[PDB]
Amino acid sequence: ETSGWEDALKWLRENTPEYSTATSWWDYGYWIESSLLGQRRASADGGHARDRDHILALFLARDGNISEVDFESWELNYFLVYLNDWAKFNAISYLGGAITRREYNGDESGRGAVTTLLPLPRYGEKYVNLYAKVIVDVSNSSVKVTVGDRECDPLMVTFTPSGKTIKGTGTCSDGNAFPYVLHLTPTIGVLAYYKVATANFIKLAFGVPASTIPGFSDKLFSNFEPVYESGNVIVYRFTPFGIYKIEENINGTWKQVYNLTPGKHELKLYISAFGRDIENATLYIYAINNEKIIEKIKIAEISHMDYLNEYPIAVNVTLPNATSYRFVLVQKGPIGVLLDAPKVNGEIRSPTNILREGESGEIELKVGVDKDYTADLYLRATFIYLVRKSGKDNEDYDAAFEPQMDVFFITKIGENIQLKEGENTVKVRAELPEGVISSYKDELQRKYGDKLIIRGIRVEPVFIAEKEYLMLEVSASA
Ligand SMILES: [Ca+2]
Ligand SMILES: [Cl-]
Repeated sequence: ETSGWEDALKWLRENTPEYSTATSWWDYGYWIESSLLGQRRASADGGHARDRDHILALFLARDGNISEVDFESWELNYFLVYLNDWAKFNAISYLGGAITRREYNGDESGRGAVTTLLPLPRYGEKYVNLYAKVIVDVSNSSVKVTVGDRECDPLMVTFTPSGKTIKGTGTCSDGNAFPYVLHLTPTIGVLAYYKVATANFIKLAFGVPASTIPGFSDKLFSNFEPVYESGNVIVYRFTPFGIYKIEENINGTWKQVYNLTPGKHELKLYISAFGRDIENATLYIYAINNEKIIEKIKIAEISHMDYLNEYPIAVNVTLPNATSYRFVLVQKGPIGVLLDAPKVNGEIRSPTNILREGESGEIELKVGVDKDYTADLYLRATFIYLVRKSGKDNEDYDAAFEPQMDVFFITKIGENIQLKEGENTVKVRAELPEGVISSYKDELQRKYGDKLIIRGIRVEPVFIAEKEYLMLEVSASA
């Protein structure tokens, strides 16, 4: 009765490191594996809690700059998008701050609600969502959309692979406004309210490069790589740093290549920085033979790169033989996966509020890692809160609540810790400055007044080491 969930999960356990981390909207991943099939491997296996629900939605429901959520700060490795989640997209869009309370579920007089997303499987020259009484007739190359009795005209219709784009009028024969966009693809079509027409979930789930920002869509598919799919579940491998385009100099002309051949090359690299800046990193190409690294070639050094304003990197490299090449970036990032409830002064605590403001104590942690790391250890705070961007107040149905995620390190309490592959134990003395939390919570209140709504304050322990990020792997060619 599974929608591919067991095939996908059961695939992850057999194809990813023992201490990987995955997420799914509303934790279907964890719930399927734990509650339905019985399982545990760490105090956590993915993201949880109502504050991540907000940030997960912010990513799924939005597009462009404001959707570049910092998944790396969660040491995220895999993302499982579930097609069926289209049915909940109204809530997802609401938590993600895309739509207002009214468009979410109507006002006091039951009017206004909208249908953010609606999938239209094919039928043959016709696309139709039986359950919603919607029919899309293209045959003749004009596109006729029937919604119930009415006849409605999109604000726009798109074809993919095609890329064609008819410009509708966004109105119904009812005379009413139909602010919807229709994306059509060989196997399915999707009708989407305008506020979520370019939604990343559409990009991941239904294969529609939907982006109101040039380049974004290419970059995003370099940060989220599909590695497996079953039914309505596609498992993507995240990476806050990837390469969406490799240009090679062929006769003083830059052309796009899709694999490299042994030998010297004059290249141009296009990196996508998803969620966080590139900070003092080193890039390498790893010649790979029989899935065996046979050489590590440093190719460049980026001191910094804006995550909302990348740029191409120039690089000349001589490459050995091997079957494939791996562009890797290495820089400071989070590592480790608590395997038990952290203890403080002997007692058990929450791995998300390890210490209270002002309180000090002896912290103990069982830490698992898939590689040998030398890391520092900090107490990092993470504020997740909403900021009402419309409406007279929080109850006004005009209200839409834009979710934010602020993360700052408070104090280093670890130092050159030699974490070795497998399980580890780390006892350390720590103290959380007096005021650090209330201080920030006051600065937020000062910036946003009543438009604010704290959803979750976290104070957790994080091991930061130099870690390798796989940006892209190409193949050796003739
Ligand atoms: Ca970016
Ligand atoms: Cl972080």
